[PDB]
Amino acid sequence: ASSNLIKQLQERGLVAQVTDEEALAERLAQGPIALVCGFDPTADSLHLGHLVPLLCLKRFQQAGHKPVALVGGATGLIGDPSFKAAERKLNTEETVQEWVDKIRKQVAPFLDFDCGENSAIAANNYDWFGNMNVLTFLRDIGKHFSVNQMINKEAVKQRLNREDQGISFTEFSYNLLQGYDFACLNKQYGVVLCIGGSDQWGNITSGIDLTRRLHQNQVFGLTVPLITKADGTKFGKTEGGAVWLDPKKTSPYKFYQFWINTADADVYRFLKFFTFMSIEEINALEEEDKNSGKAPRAQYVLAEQVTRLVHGEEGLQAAKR
Amino acid sequence: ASSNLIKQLQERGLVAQVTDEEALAERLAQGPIALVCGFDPTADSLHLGHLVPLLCLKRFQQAGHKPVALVGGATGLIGDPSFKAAERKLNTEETVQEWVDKIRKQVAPFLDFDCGENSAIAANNYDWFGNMNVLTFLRDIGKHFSVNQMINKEAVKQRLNREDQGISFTEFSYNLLQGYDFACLNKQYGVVLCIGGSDQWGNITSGIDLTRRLHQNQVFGLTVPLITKADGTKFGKTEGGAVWLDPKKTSPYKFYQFWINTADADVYRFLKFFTFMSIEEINALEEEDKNSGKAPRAQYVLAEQVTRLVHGEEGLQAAKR
Ligand SMILES: N[C@@H](Cc1ccc(O)cc1)C(=O)O
Ligand SMILES: N[C@@H](Cc1ccc(O)cc1)C(=O)O
Repeated sequence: ASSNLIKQLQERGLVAQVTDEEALAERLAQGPIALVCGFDPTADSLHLGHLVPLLCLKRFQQAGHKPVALVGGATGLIGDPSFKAAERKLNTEETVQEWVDKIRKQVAPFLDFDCGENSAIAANNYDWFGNMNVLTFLRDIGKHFSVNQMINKEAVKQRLNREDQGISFTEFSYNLLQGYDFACLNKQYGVVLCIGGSDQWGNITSGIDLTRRLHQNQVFGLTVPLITKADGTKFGKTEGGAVWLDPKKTSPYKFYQFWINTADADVYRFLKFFTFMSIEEINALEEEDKNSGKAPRAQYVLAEQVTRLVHGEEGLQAAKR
Repeated sequence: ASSNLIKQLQERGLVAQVTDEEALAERLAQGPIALVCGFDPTADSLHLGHLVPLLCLKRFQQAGHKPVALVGGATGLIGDPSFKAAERKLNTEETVQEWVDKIRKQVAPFLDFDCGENSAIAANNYDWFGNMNVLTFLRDIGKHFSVNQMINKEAVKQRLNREDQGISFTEFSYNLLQGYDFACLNKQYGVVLCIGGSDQWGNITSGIDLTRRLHQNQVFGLTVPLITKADGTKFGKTEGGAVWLDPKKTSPYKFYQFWINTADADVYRFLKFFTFMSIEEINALEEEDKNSGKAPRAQYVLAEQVTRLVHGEEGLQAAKR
């Protein structure tokens, strides 16, 4: 009884929030849809913080849907303030342009760009913002945004009720750029769903509302949960900084080691978030570790699964030498 | 004892607010400065609501300063929300472009464009916003604006504490456009003072702050009072709408009639706001009307003075036929 995709992702604990779940589930049953997940070039590589949303894009593709991997060539020149305590550093056009190509190439191996009509599409919002006049933006896009609504958006609320956290007009405008990305992708590729990290709810719903206002099309949003560790410490954060997906920044060996170090309380949940093993197999593995008087083998399984996903068979082998 | 320009305008009741009056008065004594007053093309003509600021630009020129008359080819495509209850209507590029030339030509006769180094300059902010990329605006200008500060700006405060008054991102951004106009004019023409209507304080101070942030130059602002009538009704507002400065919209005859109709309680104050008669002469005229047992002749004087200023000798003559 293949209940449905949203339900199956829910079992994995991968659905934080979703707009009109009933309507989305029916839409998904109608046929393959185009969906999008965006990634901003805040560095020359993505890191573990972007992995769950990325693999989730792959889960949709495996269910027959078409993933659009958007790299923020323009949004990365603005900076997303969503649930951020401080103003992000402004990078130069030259540097972000370079980071954009690096990230695009890093994302490609994760998706299938050669499987028929549901083949993946790489997008860059610099295509439409890169040369958009400011008056056009303020009028054609800005007229549809209520500042009253924008200021009580949870993602930036804390930055407004400050005494230690302010927000520039630059980052405050980010919500309109991402909102228009949704409308623009709906118009050109028929994208009707946008998924993203948990801090992306307000940016996504702005896109839903603007697509309705501009094109009169109903689209949807779904956010994945922010990954947490039972010990309350920050996931993907180590003494040496982030765990990068780039083998030249974080070696496959070090990556494999990061996963081996997973706590017992997190490992089964992590198997669900980061791998494609069935729920049935993960539960059986949990039971197996419970009844064996052996070291749990879940950490080894997780490390093996994610390392291969991220660095392929070659990376997995480099992890043992 | 030519005390000083700010003082003399104060005697006329023409100074609503001024930034660092002491510092401005000393700067004015140093020599002729370039100053600016802007006008947005919200119609194909200016009206009585723009007259006081316009003549004030002329008062500065007569004191030896250089007036820059800025017409908002770009700002008129956005709309100033300052102390406005509702969102302004968005006009098309074609229409505003046309209104811009009409207004520029209407303003010219009021200023001297042929008197040496203090000759007037006509400016249009469409020159710098017309083709400015949105990313450039948001980054190079937007980074210097605190949204926390923008939202408690008096000019838009009421639009935020609503239940009957909201504000679009479009009009909320207007403050940055006008603020940059000041910085841009300071950089190219050395403009160090901006004057404007009373509702312009926050737009002007944003320009002062941004000029400091961008060019590290100290500039000043001065607003003229919003004209009021003793009977509490709206000045420049009639049954037929606005009193236009365009003779084809409001005939010189009708214009002269508007002034003749001035109430006794307003006429002496209006002589100060709208004419170049000395304060001494206006006071003597008030005394004369007080002691004559004749109809006051102040209304006739006012009508004659302003009609000539706005429509010249030809207009004045057309007012008697
Ligand atoms: N704002 C998203 C990335 C993103 C960028 C542009 C988009 O259109 C969508 C998503 C993030 O910070 O993860
Ligand atoms: N905002 C002013 C007009 C103006 C426009 C642009 C400026 O740079 C300055 C002033 C008004 O509404 O009267």
